[PDB]
Amino acid sequence: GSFVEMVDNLRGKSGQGYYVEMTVGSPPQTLNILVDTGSSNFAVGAAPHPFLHRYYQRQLSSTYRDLRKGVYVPYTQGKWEGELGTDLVSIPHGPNVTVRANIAAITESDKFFINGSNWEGILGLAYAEIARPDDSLEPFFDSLVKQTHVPNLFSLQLCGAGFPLNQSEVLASVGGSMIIGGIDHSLYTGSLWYTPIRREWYYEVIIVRVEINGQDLKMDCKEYNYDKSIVDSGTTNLRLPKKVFEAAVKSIKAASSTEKFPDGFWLGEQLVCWQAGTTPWNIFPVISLYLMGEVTNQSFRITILPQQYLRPVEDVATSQDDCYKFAISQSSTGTVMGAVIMEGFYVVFDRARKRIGFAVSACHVHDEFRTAAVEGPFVTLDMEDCGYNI
Ligand SMILES: CC1(C)NC(=N)N(Cc2cccc(Cl)c2)C1=O
Repeated sequence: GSFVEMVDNLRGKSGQGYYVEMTVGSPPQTLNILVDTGSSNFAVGAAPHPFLHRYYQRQLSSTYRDLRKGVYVPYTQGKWEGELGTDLVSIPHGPNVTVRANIAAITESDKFFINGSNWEGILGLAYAEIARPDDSLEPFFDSLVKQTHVPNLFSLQLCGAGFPLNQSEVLASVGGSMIIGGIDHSLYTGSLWYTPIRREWYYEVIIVRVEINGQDLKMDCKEYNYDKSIVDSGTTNLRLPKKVFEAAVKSIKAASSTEKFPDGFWLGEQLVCWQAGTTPWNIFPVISLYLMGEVTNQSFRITILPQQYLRPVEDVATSQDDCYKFAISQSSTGTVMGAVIMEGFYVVFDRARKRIGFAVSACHVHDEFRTAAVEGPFVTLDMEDCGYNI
């Protein structure tokens, strides 16, 4: 581990997001910022909100610059409106550099800020092609690389605790590491395997095969990437295209058939509980996603355990039972490898080589009989046909 200053700089959890501390303005104003590889805007609360105990105050920053331009960002359940400007930004537990970057000051929001999440802004780490209002608004990481010597690369280790964290425990618990400009070898075990970034906008990848406990899902590989497959720390669940979700849930139900679970559980809406310490991890199958490799006709696989796709949640009775929610959901926007999947691996976003690396996380939750895995190489043909074209 050569980046000790950035190791353990993250806090949070899959359900509410993982955040890193940042400072904006002069004198520096400290704010907790959600790490999101599924968006490209640096946006911070800039006006009083019932869920924010602090926000960016532009009138107190001598280095604030007004861009005189508004920005509207509508989501499926969320929405935030802001005013564009620039200011000096720093990451205390990151590279020792200060950069002038675009900042969307959020003045209006609907279902954006989460109560008790402890974050007041969002750091979009994806490419400018999806930046709002348009690709002319340079993303924070692009500004950082253009203004300093920081290598064009960042790596994320998101650490799920494996059990529910109460409001006090989640504030004192290390949620992971965001290494800016490098790779820290103490955050993973085994080898790093790289899959090509298919196109620079979202961090898009290509899945070429899916297995449930070693059993091939047998679907046309184009269905796994319809209409795209992305790595997104801003999304909690592993999201799969409707047809893939239906085939996967049917296979997972069949592998776990010794126990019957209510439809509400598979819909990811209701929790299931077991007497303390008796969660039957062994009846749930491991899930393997094969990704296109960097060598022609070569692929590799990442394997996650139910300890990754079953999300720990506190029982509505706060009892001593260990309870979880099924963290796999259907998508109408393609495959999304959310935080519950990223929690099993150390993920390297090598923007300089247009590739994403995967390695077993040193902090992934497992039991004494099974471990998450990243294995290769596998002979795979025509993987270029697995990609979806509108
Ligand atoms: C592409 C998709 C679904 N993934 C995201 N991380 N975001 C950004 C986002 C939206 C709503 C809430 C959050 Cl925390 C992040 C998106 O809109």
